[PDB]
Amino acid sequence: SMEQVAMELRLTELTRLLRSVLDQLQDKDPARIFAQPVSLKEVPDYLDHIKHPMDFATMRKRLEAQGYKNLHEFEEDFDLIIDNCMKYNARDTVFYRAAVRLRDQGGVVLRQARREVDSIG
Ligand code: NA
Repeated sequence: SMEQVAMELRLTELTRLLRSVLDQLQDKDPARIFAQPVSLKEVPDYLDHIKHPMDFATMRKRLEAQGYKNLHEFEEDFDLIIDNCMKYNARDTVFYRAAVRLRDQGGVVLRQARREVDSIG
């Protein structure tokens, strides 16, 4: 149906916007602390601590399968990246501090992305 097609064109345009949002968010992580999943080989206890791991590569895989239906879903995953890190790592660490910075800087990007997703529909 043409209705189905038009919904698919909306999903695709959301996907394009979310890709640019994701690149912008990831530039706020020049150290690449959040680039890849935490390794269970190097933090073998990780999953006793953190129930839903997230990272930018996993977000990117989901994005390219057009797996985000809206901005809310994408933001939930970005938030898990931050929130996971701030629980596992202590306040005095380079990891926790990189999370705080990503959060603060990412908040600006997401503020306007929310207006672009509303605005362009
Ligand atoms: Na903690």
